[PDB]
Amino acid sequence: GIDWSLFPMKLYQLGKKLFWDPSTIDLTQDRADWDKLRDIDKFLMVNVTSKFGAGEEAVALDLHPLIVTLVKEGRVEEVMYLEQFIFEEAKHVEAFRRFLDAVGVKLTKDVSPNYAKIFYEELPKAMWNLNRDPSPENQVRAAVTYNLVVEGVAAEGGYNIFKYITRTFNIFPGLAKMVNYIATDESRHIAFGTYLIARLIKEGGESVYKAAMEHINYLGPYAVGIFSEPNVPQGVEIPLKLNPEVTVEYAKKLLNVRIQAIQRAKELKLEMLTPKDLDVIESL
Amino acid sequence: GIDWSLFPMKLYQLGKKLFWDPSTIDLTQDRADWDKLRDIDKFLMVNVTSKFGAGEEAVALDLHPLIVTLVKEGRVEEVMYLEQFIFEEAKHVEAFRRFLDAVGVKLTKDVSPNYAKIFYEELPKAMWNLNRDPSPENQVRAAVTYNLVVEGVAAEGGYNIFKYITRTFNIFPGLAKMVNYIATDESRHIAFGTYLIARLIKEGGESVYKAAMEHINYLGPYAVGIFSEPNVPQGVEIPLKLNPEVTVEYAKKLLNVRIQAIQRAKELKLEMLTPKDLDVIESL
Ligand SMILES: [Fe+3]
Ligand SMILES: [Fe+3]
Ligand SMILES: [Mn+3]
Ligand SMILES: [Mn+3]
Repeated sequence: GIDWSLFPMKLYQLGKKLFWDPSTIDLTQDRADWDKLRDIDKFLMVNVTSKFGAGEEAVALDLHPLIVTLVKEGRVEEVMYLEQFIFEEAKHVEAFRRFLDAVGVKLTKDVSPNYAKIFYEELPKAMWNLNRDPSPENQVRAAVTYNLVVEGVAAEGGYNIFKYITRTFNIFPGLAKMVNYIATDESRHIAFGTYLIARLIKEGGESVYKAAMEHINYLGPYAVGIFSEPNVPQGVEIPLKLNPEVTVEYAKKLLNVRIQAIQRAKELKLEMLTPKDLDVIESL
Repeated sequence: GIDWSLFPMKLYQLGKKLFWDPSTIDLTQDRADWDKLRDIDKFLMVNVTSKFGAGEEAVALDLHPLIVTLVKEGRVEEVMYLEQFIFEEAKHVEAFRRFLDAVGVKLTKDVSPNYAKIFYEELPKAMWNLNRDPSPENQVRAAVTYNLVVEGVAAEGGYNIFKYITRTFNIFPGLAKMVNYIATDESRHIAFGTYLIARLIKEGGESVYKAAMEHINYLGPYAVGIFSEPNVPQGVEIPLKLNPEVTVEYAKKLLNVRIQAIQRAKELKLEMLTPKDLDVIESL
């Protein structure tokens, strides 16, 4: 009794068409490119990649209450997509772990408080609050946290950091290929979160809409502050010629795009919804 | 810092080589074959397939505490394989759900007490006891339950039921293809459970070995009784010419094979371990 015309199933079949595996990606050149990086460049690299490895793992693990919530409500279509969502997240964890393994590399809170606030406090709190009370308001706060904030701002802003480094120095071709594939999966993740927040709001009314706008405003400063957390004492040089103002500015603009996506979710036609309507990448 | 020579990573790369997706399997003939079944045959079919759909979903969901336990212990290799394990389980849920959807079909406890004892009481109890106390004894009881019992006896005995029906009546070619692929994944699931029980016993001593033997003996009668639970009042005819004694006898023998696998796990060389040493299917 599956409705294949539902929007989650559209993204579900898309995730199957655009399937990839990080074990088929050669990291030989990436290992050679590791020697091209100075110590302050390697620190910046480990900083971001480990926050990706740990963040994607936090999402893959902390998303268990939402899936249990939806299966108790008998929403088989949305449960089937979250099962694809979770595996893709763990697939992203493998991708970053294979890169760290290839370069020979074997979360402080004290130097990264914004990152810890999101992934170690606010993400597990919003998710495991569903075990306490799976209300529509807690479900929209969960969706806002892991999807629009963790992925829509933190992950997407991280992608911008990787793309700048790979094109500026012509390094890490395997990682650049990984980020493209990861950003493709994440495109469907944002669309499902937009749809999910749309369904909760259209079924729960103004009470659900307020909870989404209050939660994303509350998380906003921490999500943007994630990109103001380089390594330790800075030093004289900026690693890998990054522009700190543009990195932070991009996240702020991402945050506003996610805020406006909640405002547009009130009046959104869910039945005629297609991935192209949510600007979803439909080709690898 | 991944050890690719470890036994979990061997099965991990095997799961990637032997990857399959149930959406590429044609069920057109299966829908036509549904009309070949009498009402008592359709009931038997829905009986087993829904217990598979619900059982595989119970395993995919209730396995969250074990993965959280292993990541807190820093066992990255075993966590990476459980991530493949969980997705394959949800992939099995999709396979059975696509078959039920193709045949147009849209767990009673009262008529299936043995099935409910395993999947609705003993499986969630052994798994969520890790959240209470992730001791080595609780970890081996968890492994015995979901792996050696749920998969080694219940799932494997279910496969025997499907294979008999498909070859006796020459029906359901899509389902027969699915069961072959599912039984291939499950081959690696049993090997990892054997390895995991072996590591816990060799690191925990006699206390862990006793917990594994006490738990599988306690679950044994319920696992075998699962195959003594046809539909409702039986009637005059046996559905699909099944032999009830041979179906039950096969499960009993499966149970003893799993018991002897725990006894052999005490003296098992884990470093030289290969999939062929655990009789793992290595080709599709
Ligand atoms: Fe994502
Ligand atoms: Fe299995
Ligand atoms: Mn991801
Ligand atoms: Mn399975």
